[PDB]
Amino acid sequence: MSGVKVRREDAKKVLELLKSVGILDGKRKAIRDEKYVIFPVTDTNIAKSLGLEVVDVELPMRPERQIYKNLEDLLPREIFKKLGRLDIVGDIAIVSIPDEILSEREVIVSAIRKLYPKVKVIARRGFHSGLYRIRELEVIWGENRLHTIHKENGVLIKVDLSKVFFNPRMKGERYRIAQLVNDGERILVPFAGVIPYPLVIARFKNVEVYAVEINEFAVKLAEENLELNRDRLKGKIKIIHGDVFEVLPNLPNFDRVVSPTPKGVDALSLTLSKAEKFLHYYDFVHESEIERFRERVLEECRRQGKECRVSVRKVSDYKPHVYKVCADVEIL
RNA sequence: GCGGUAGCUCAGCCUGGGAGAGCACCGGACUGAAGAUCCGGGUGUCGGGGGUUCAAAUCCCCCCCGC
Ligand SMILES: Nc1ncnc2c1ncn2[C@@H]1O[C@H](CSCC[C@H](N)C(=O)O)[C@@H](O)[C@H]1O
Repeated sequence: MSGVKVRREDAKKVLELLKSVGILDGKRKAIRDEKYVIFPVTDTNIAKSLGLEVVDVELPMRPERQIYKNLEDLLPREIFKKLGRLDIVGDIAIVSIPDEILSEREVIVSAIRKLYPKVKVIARRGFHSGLYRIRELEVIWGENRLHTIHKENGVLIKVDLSKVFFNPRMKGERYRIAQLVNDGERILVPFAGVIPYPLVIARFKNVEVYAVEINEFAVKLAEENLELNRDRLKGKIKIIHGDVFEVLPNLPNFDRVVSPTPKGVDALSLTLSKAEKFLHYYDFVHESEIERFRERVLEECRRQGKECRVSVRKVSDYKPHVYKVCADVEIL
């Protein structure tokens, strides 16, 4: 808590000098008069070593909204070590609050609302289980609801996280798939959920996309999502309520197939059977098996009489040494 | 009348002086369950131009783009 006195004509030069060495105090705020300007500094010793006049005065603390804080900043060391990455989906804030530390859950709550004020629901995070891949979520703060509208890559996505699968992070993958698509192709997305992949693909390109999903409430909020985005999309989307393994054999074929396969499911043969130009097949593979995974894909390609180039890439960390991966199959 | 800030979603603007958050993305680590977790990295024309000022993301004017 101390300051720098500089002539107003030199105020800017001193300012960026202090930035250059790095002793300007961002927590406080600078006072000025017609004669001089005072800048708060972190260390006076290097201020005088640079040869500046150093003064001790009370400078106003800045509003907290203007102080750069992270989630580690506002939490004791121990329970931050225990946490617990934060993910925000619309109005819901989802975090993994470990079981040892739930008393500081309430302290945790404050931090999140100090970090994100516009969020109305804070929920504790479990795992994905069952066959709709719904994740275990319980609300530790706020409005007792698990549904909200979420913005991603320019689209609106209605999600009730207690009845459907949705992961915000896959936004990255979605944009990238959206970029591989070319205008005019017909695309099939099995296991489409609340159609985030359709909505993003059609958001950035003029295509027709078929979406197949089995969860009836997921098709409900896919409907509502398409209504929500009707004036936003360049392409067209059609939603099919059904089982992929029953629905797909009766559909026509598609330029590109994007299969976010559910954990444990083998849809490689079917989805590849419905593709002529591109298949993007997601799977869960341990690192040391990744190359074998590729051979499996190549095997299936030649079982269908297709000539393909196959490249598999890591998409995300699923569990220790296991990655969510995608096989890009280019059919010739 | 509002809104345009990192790749996405957004704080910061009232009342001028640190380019920030979460996630994405890149690199690395981690044996049973895990759509995880750990460590490192900011990748920016604050839509653009002008004005006031020692100094503009912030205040004023004009232009562009979407409700
Ligand atoms: N046999 C089947 N037919 C159609 N959909 C299925 C299915 N088995 C599971 N699903 C659905 O496929 C989804 C897998 S997770 C959803 C992924 C979605 N594309 C997204 O990125 O959000 C789940 O919603 C699940 O309900």
